[PDB]
Amino acid sequence: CLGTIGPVTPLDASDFALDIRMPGVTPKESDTYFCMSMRLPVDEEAFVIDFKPRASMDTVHHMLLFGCNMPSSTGSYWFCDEGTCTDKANILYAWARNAPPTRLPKGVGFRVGGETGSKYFVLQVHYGDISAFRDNHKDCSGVSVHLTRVPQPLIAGMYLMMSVDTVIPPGEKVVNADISCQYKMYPMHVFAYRVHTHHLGKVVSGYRVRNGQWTLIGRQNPQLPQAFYPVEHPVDVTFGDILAARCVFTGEGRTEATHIGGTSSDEMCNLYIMYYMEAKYALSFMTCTKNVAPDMFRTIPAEANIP
Ligand SMILES: [Cu+2]
Ligand SMILES: [Cu+2]
Ligand code: NA
Ligand code: NA
Ligand code: NA
Ligand code: NA
Ligand code: NI
Repeated sequence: CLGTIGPVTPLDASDFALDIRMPGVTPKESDTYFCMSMRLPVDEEAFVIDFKPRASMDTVHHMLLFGCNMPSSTGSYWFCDEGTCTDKANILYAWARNAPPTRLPKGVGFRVGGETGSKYFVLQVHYGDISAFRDNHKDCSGVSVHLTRVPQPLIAGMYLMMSVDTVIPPGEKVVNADISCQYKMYPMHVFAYRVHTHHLGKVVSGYRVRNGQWTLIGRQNPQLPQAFYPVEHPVDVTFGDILAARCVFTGEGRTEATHIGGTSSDEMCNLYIMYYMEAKYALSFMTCTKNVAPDMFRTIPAEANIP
């Protein structure tokens, strides 16, 4: 816990570290999601060029940091059952125990603040085993974020791919959630990926399709720590390519149909593609919910079907 010196640490003339911590929380039941927000100190446009995790190695499972203009609650801390942000939450950072977080390359920063950038950070901390709190303890875990107002030559962004209409029948052995959009912006370069799914998902796979050629971006089992994993060969996606993604679900162990939604008993098929772009061509966020080329999913690498 910080104390009398507050959450802002000045680094030089135009740099500062902003500590985003929990306000000394104490959970009640096993598996709890706490969320809290931080207005940015600056109104001027700024660049998040670094994150440092400040979490206890014996109690925290995962951490998530978002940028949005309308956080879910105004309270000091809240339960993320009430969601994270009313508007679209732009994910900036993830932390996992078993997955050592990769760093942002130098000259690459998330554009925040200003006219159009995010006005708030929302921190989400998952406390798995509460039995690690023999007493009240009072926990102030969170993220330290490096801000600079020096324009970065490369701007980081997120290309989010998600399913909306996926319906998983009870006991059905395999249900695919296919997603596809054509890319219509300037080149992006993918360097990290994150997959998200609930308890029913078996595998999530992301590709770039160019002239009918499937180029792997990320392939992960979603039941493993859902951190940001680095891409092996850095992939460029350019005007004309089709981004395709498939989550493989199963309906086994369910009495009723499962669809896409917020609750634990609902499902999700998310692939977060963290890219970078030349600052002057850059846009911070892109989204695909469509499946514009379903016929294309015929020539999908078989590897995207087996676990
Ligand atoms: Cu977790
Ligand atoms: Cu979810
Ligand atoms: Na730093
Ligand atoms: Na939630
Ligand atoms: Na919208
Ligand atoms: Na189940
Ligand atoms: Ni390139």
